[PDB]
Amino acid sequence: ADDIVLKAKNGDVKFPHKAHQKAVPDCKKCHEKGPGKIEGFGKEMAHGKGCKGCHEEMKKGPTKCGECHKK
Ligand code: HEC
Ligand code: HEC
Ligand code: HEC
Repeated sequence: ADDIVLKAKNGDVKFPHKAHQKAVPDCKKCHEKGPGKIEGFGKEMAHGKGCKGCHEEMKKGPTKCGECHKK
């Protein structure tokens, strides 16, 4: 519903999808062409190239934990 809560054992993550729906070439960057559950999105993938990794390269976004993780 615009905001996708990623229940975490170490603080939840408030990620605005409807918001992230843009700022991307033409979507299909994360999904890889196809909606639905993104494979077995693991905790490693998050910090990988499917959450942070992006920003790390996108040069846009927060990389801090408190930025992603919040109580
Ligand atoms: C920045 C990466 C990214 C982009 C770009 C993106 N999404 Fe998502 N999308 C996600 C993530 C992360 C989830 C949550 C997957 C999970 O939690 O299992 C998700 C979940 C979804 C879901 C599952 C239910 C829901 O409503 O969230 C749908 C449907 C979806 N995306 C559609 C799209 C479509 C269609 C596009 C563009 C054509 C798009 N998304 C663009 C990251 C992205
Ligand atoms: C395709 C690369 C990409 C991926 C993957 C991606 N994002 Fe972003 N992120 C961006 C872009 C682009 C912006 C810039 C948004 C702006 O300009 O306001 C951004 C900005 C943000 C911001 C700052 C704006 C805000 O809403 O507070 C947060 C927080 C954020 N991302 C969290 C996440 C989280 C959490 C995930 C993983 C579920 C994620 N992002 C996955 C591209 C990505
Ligand atoms: C760009 C957003 C983002 C940033 C920055 C980030 N994380 Fe994460 N982290 C996530 C997401 C998303 C998950 C998975 C949550 C889910 O989907 O259940 C996660 C999961 C985790 C998990 C495992 C989840 C569990 O099962 O408890 C740990 C540990 C973790 N993060 C530690 C950190 C630490 C430490 C930092 C800072 C040094 C950090 N994270 C910063 C997005 C981020």
